[PDB]
Amino acid sequence: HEVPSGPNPISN
Repeated sequence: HEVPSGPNPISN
């Protein structure tokens, strides 16, 4: 996971 702020990268 890079930085799409979706598939629990950091935004989770």
